[PDB]
Amino acid sequence: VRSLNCTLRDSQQKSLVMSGPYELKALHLQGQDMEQQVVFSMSFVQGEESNDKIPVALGLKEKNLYLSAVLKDDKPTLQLESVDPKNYPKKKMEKRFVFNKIEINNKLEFESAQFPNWYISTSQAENMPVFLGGTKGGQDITDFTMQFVSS
Repeated sequence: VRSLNCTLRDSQQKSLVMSGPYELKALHLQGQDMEQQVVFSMSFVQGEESNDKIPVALGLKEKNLYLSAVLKDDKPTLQLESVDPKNYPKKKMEKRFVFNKIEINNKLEFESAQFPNWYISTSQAENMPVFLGGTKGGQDITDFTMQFVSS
């Protein structure tokens, strides 16, 4: 399946890092300290495609860990999910693992295919978790830049 290596940064130049085994945190990084930032493998999976909307999966580079969208207390929730490392990645990923990547003026948004109008969001503050957020509108950050890495 076609994959790209990549880092994400939020519109405020917060970089993404592993908090626990299973959380991402967003934080202002610079210097050699930038080593500490998470590389994704972004996969081009089967789904609903327009010029503006591309379905992707987001895995970590050489881990069998994928971002999925899951119901946790009657709320859409973002987790890191362990997968069978022999079976993944796929062209037909399961719907929880699928994001619609939206280009909206040199910025990206990641909408969950599974919960419409839920987006990968970060906090305004340091050192808080990446979450699934349902409100675009000037409080949590929903847009990102993407950098390619020479993988």
